[PDB]
Amino acid sequence: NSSPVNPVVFFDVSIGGQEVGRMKIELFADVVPKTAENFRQFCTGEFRKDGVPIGYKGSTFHRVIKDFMIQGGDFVNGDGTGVASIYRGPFADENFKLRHSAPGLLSMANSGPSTNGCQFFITCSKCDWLDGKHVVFGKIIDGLLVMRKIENVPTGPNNKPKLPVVISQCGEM
Repeated sequence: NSSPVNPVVFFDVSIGGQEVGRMKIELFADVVPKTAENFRQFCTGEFRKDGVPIGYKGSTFHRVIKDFMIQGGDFVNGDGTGVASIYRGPFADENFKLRHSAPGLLSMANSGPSTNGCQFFITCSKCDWLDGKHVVFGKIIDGLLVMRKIENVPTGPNNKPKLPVVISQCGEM
């Protein structure tokens, strides 16, 4: 009841060059602080690597699979192969205390144990087969409808949206 509130960040989403609303995301600093902090810093747009700002502003959701998940966060290569973190390079899986038990959760994408970077996915549905494999670190607390809007975008090969689904702007609440 008197516990400090988790940090909250926002994503202003654009689909096909048209703004479609804001998603407010709570980051679980009280469960996975290191993972939450990595994400928070990339939302500010003020975090710098070698003097150059890196973050989610302008990044794409390169893969949208309705009834499953939406992946994005690759501000490095913009195609799902990019890796970066505030710790420089891939970082360890903090813990798997939280499960992919509902739609709207934020979880870290990876390419195996302890390969977390900047990429993440938002669950469109529960997906327990990812439990213990991906670190859950946040969830949409306002504007879940925007996630549903993204979910319905027409996709092409490998479920890449046919229209740009971008993080037009982001930052902290």
